Amino acid sequence: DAEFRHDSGYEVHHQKLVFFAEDVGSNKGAIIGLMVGGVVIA
Amino acid sequence: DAEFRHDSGYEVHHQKLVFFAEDVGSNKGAIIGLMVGGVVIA
Amino acid sequence: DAEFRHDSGYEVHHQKLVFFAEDVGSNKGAIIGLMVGGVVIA
Amino acid sequence: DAEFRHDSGYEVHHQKLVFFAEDVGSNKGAIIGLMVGGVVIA
Amino acid sequence: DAEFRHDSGYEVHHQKLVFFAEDVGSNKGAIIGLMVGGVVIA
Amino acid sequence: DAEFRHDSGYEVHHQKLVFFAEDVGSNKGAIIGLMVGGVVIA
Amino acid sequence: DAEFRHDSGYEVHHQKLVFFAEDVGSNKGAIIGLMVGGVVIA
Amino acid sequence: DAEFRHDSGYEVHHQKLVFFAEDVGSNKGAIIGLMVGGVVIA
Repeated sequence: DAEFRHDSGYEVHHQKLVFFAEDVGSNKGAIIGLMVGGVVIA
Repeated sequence: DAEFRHDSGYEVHHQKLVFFAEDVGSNKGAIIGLMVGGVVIA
Repeated sequence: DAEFRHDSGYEVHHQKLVFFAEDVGSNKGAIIGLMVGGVVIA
Repeated sequence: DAEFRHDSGYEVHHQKLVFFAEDVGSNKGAIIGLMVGGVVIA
Repeated sequence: DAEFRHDSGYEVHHQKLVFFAEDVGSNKGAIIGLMVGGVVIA
Repeated sequence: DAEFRHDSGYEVHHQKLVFFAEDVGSNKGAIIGLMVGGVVIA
Repeated sequence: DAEFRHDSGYEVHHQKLVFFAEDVGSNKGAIIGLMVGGVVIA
Repeated sequence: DAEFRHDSGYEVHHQKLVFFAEDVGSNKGAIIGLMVGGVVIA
């Protein structure tokens, strides 16, 4: 099972132009909690 | 199982232009908590 | 299992132009807590 | 298991131009706590 | 706006018994990628 | 805005018993990537 | 804005018993990459 | 803004018993990379 296989990159030609404004994806006054695995117990 | 295999990089030609503004992805007044594995117990 | 294999870097030609503004990804007045493994216990 | 193998660096030709502004990724008035392994216990 | 306020801790009496087996929340052969904020650009 | 305020710790009485087995939250053969803020650019 | 204020520690009485086994949160054969802020650029 | 204020330590009475096994949070055969701020550039 390939399980998510792109297998697509032959003869690739492209170009991109990107202009971003202030605070595009910034975080202010934000609280982020992230936990993976482990044991908290209280 | 390849498990997420790109396998796509033959004859690749491209160019990019990127312009960023202030605070694109910066963090101010933000609290971030991150824990992976381990034991906290109180 | 390759487990996340890029395997894509043949005949690669590219160029990039990057312009960054102030505070692109900087942190001010921010509190970051990070812990991996270990035991805290109170 | 390769476990995160790039295996992609044949015939590589590229060039980059980077311009950075003040405080691109600097930290001011920021408190960072980092601990890996070990035992804190109070 | 309280925004997620517990406000509930008056006259609290309780006790807990916890028994854990091996590999309760451990990670083996696992790849974890985590990124908050910032700019990757390729 | 309190923004996540516990405000609950009056007359608190409790006790806990915790028994842990091997590899409760340990990591073996694991690759963890973590980045907060900053600029990678290739 | 209190921004994560516990404000709960009046008349606190408690006791804990903790028993840990081998490799509770230890790391073997593990690769951990951690970067906060700064500029890598290749 | 208090920004993470405990403000909870009045009339505190407690006791703890901790027993640890071998390799509780030790690291063997592990590679840890940590960088905060600064400029790497290649």
